[PDB]
Order: sequence, then C-alpha cells, then structure tokens
Amino acid sequence: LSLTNSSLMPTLNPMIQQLALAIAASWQSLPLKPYQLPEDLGYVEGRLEGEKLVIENRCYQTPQFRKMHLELAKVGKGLDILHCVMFPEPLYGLPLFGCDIVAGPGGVSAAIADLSPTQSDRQLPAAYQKSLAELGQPEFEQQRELPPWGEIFSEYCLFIRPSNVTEEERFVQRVVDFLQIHCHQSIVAEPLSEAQTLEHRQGQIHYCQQQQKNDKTRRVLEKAFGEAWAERYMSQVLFDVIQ
Ligand SMILES: C=CC1=C(C)C(=O)N/C1=C\C1=NC(=C\c2[nH]c(/C=C3\NC(=O)C(C)=C3C=C)c(C)c2CCC(=O)O)/C(CCC(=O)O)=C1C
Repeated sequence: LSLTNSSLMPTLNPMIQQLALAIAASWQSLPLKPYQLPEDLGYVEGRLEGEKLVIENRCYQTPQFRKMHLELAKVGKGLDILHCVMFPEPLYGLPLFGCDIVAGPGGVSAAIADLSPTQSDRQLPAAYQKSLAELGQPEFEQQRELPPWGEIFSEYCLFIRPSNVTEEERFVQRVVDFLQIHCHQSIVAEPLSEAQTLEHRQGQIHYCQQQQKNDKTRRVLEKAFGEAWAERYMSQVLFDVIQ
C-alpha cells in the first residue's frame, strides 16, 4: 500500500493519485492479510491491434472485508483509470465501497463513488443512512446519469464529470468521508444470523453480476487482451461472484 513502488502512480492523473493515496491511507493500519487474485496476479500488460493496457493490482482482506482491491491502469499514454472495491464479508452485513475514476488528457471524464447496499430492501443500514445524510448534499455542476445496471448503487452514489479543481477536491473529500464512515461502521457492526448472512451474500452476488454489464470496462479490456481474457478478468478478477 505504500504506492512508493508503483510504476504507474507517478504517471497518473492527479485526482487519481490523491484517491489512491487516500484509499491506501484508509487501509494501511487495518488488520490486513494478503488476498491472492487468480494466478496470484499483480502487474499485467497487453496489446492487440491498438494501444497497450497496463494494470497494477493490490489486494487485501480483513475479518470484515472479504476482498479489498485497488487497481490502477493506463491505456496508452492518455487514459488513466482507478478501480477500487471493498467487498464485505457477508457475516457482518456491511455495504460495498466502490470507486471508479477515468481520466484522459482533457481531465477526469468520470468519477464514481458509492457505498452500495446488500440488503434485500436495497437500503443501506440505518447507521450508514444517518452518517451519510450528515455530510450534506454535495454540489456538482456536471452530473451523469447511471446506466440501467447501476440500479445497484445507493442514493448517495456520486457519478460526475468534475468541472474544476474545487470539484475534484470535493469529490476526493467525499470519498475520504465515505471511507471513514465505512471503517468506523465496520468495527461497530458483529454479527448477523445465518438468514441475514445469506441475504447479504445475495446482495453482493447481484452487485457483481450487474457490474459485469459495464461495457465501457469490457471494451477497454477487450481491445488490449480480447474477449476471452476480458470475460475471465471481469468475472474472476474484478467482480467475482461468491458462493
Ligand atoms: C463503484 C462503481 C464502479 C466500479 C467499482 C467499477 O469498476 N466501475 C464503476 C462504475 C462505472 N464505471 C463507468 C465508466 C467507465 N469505466 C471505464 C474503465 C474501467 N473501469 C474499471 O474499473 C476498469 C478496470 C476499467 C478498464 C480497464 C471506462 C473507460 C469508463 C467510461 C468513462 C466515461 O464514460 O467517461 C461507469 C459509467 C458507465 C457508462 O457510462 O455506461 C460507471 C457507472
């Protein structure tokens, strides 16, 4: 998590760098253990007929978080991506933290962040609702509408094109705030029942199945590695469906 040894970090959009730093700082002092991705993946690069895709991966776990995945990527020289998901252990019923940032030479094109529900009523837990509301309604000039598969995201989901540095900073701070709420709730939550655990597991399964419908991610992977590789990557590395 010291991103000191990342080859991509120095080269990424500044908002991405600040978000990577913030995620790493959130995780750094937790009771981390490694999480081995398929084929013990770390760095990977590929090219077919166009630009090369370069990816760096970090992945951990804790008793409360099944899988804590930070991925940085770059397509060619211009397109930078940050992907992060904290997948909860269903036993504790925590929501899913996620963020996705896409940037090119013109700046950040997409900034998405959420604490996504796993309950069958599609609501966040009561404590999360309360803490999130207390942050106030952020102002962003260039909101983007989620695609249909994005029904999985909460009412607090951010999906914007930042308009200026002030908005970039506001977005990062809201992610810092989401992480602070999430980490705190993770120590105050225990534990639910076998029926509740099963409910939460289903919510996480559904989240991953829906995330796999993102053709924007899929096309980037396919253009560098092909259809079969992209399908394996999306279903096994990014959005693994638990059992
Ligand atoms: C918590 C949410 C969340 C998580 C965790 C997550 O992984 N994605 C999430 C959301 C989300 N992503 C989106 C977009 C894009 N994502 C990529 C690429 C990659 N994203 C990666 O994570 C990897 C690994 C990529 C490639 C290697 C590109 C290129 C775009 C288009 C950017 C643009 O339009 O300006 C959209 C909008 C979808 C739409 O408009 O139809 C949503 C909603």
